[PDB]
Amino acid sequence: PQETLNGGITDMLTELANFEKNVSQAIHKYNAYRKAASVIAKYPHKIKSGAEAKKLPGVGTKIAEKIDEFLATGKLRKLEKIRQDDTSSSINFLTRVSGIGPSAARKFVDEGIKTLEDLRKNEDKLNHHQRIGLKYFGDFEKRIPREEMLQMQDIVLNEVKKVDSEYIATVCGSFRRGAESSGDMDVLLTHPSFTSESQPKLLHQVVEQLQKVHFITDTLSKGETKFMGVCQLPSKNDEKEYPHRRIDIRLIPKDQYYCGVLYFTGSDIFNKNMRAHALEKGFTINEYTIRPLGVTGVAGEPLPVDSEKDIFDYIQWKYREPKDRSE
DNA sequence: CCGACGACGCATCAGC
DNA sequence: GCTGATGCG
DNA sequence: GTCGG
Ligand code: NA
Ligand code: NA
Repeated sequence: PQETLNGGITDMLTELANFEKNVSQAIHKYNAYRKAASVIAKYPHKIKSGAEAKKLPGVGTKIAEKIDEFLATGKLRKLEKIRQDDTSSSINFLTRVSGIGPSAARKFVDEGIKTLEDLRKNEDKLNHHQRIGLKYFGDFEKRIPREEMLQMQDIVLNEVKKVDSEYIATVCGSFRRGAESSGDMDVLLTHPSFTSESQPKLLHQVVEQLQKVHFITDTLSKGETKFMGVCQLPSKNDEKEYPHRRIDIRLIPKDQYYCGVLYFTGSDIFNKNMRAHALEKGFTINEYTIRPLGVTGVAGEPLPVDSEKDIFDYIQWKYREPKDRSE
């Protein structure tokens, strides 16, 4: 549905969501508003009243009332007020820095630190993650065109294979589903020597190599199984440099790899459905394993999984291409 | 009425 | 110093 | 804030 249909309503609900998360620290209200915004955004009719919207799942009495106020007046008094509230709008803004969450944003604003300029003047008050989030503030808010994601994938797969040709690497997320753009890069990594029953350095050796070839530029966090950092494609001598991009790399045991690839490929709606179907078939699926459920509901040992298809076969579902996992 | 609403890796804090 | 809690994503 | 046991 065109954004002109209910974009006013959905924009209002998304703004209310952000204030719940970042200012009121009410995460379940943030998700309530997002859920409302999503079901309205997919509604293929320009809404005429709150009662109409309340028929939708996730829209209740309070949001119906707000929609009535918005349709009648073109705005929402409470949103107008918080928008111009210097403290609340500054707290909400600062959480756009990666590493600054609601608690840090509140603490900063409490001591007069309200803008990117104020953060730049107060480096010693920022931790390592927050300094990187500030350094790449604008780059991190840009989307990644699919052509750049392919070039990024070219580098990851080549360097991974270079370290050890027995590594297996898969770039998941919307990109694997075919998306024309991405917000970041999610790489899932495994190695036949790493199973749930049985090296460190498996992840470090890959991160190191990507740093040696100057693809990974910064690290946000790094442990034995999860890396979160920054990468950047090489710029042709003489062309504008590519923005810096967020990349995550996860090391997963081989016997849990394809469960992980399935989960992190998504979509979220699709996983909810598959997990719903799996239950009504006698199986429980999480990001790690698929396990059978006994007649009293006791989950048994995880079942062998050697491919994505294996998971579909267990639950009597035809294999769906990532391209067809929108829901 | 009133609890669920995602679990978890990593960085860093709070407490001992 | 070690252990658990909290923040963040 | 919404849903539902
Ligand atoms: Na409803
Ligand atoms: Na943030």
